[PDB]
Amino acid sequence: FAGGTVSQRCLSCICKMESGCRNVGCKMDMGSLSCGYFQIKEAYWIDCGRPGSSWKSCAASSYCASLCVQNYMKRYAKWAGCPLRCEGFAREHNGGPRGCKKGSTIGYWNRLQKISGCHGVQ
Ligand SMILES: CC(=O)N[C@@H]1[C@@H](O)[C@H](O[C@@H]2O[C@H](CO)[C@@H](O[C@@H]3O[C@H](CO)[C@@H](O)[C@H](O)[C@H]3NC(C)=O)[C@H](O)[C@H]2NC(C)=O)[C@@H](CO)O[C@H]1O
Repeated sequence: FAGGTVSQRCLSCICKMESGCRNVGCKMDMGSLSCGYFQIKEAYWIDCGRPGSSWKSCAASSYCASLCVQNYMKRYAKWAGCPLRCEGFAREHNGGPRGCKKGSTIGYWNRLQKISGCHGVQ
């Protein structure tokens, strides 16, 4: 995956959690479409710098999508006061700018850790 502050192991786990790390296309999720490997929404894509040729094209690329995640965490993680490790990045990914502070994302983290090789992933 693209490099940055999020570890390759963490990205692999999030990728698996979101789509079994496959180009699964889009799904309507809580009001808007989530697409590709990391199930990135359009707002998330805009916030991570609009990488790739387009939102859906980027989302369908494991590299572009992961770069977006890297940029998103670089932009919001520390700002939101998140633990600068997968637990925080994963929660930010699922809940937004302050997702790591939302009780809502506690379940996401616990479910992600049930994935082979992802328990306590950093
Ligand atoms: C991987 C993914 O798509 N995760 C989804 C989250 O992104 C989404 O939370 C929402 O994230 C967007 C994008 O960061 C938030 O919009 C931004 O909010 C900031 C701060 O308030 C604002 O300055 C930006 O302009 C704005 N960006 C845009 C492009 O509109 C939005 O507030 C988040 N929504 C909530 C309710 O927290 C969550 C939504 O549940 O879904 C994940 O799947």
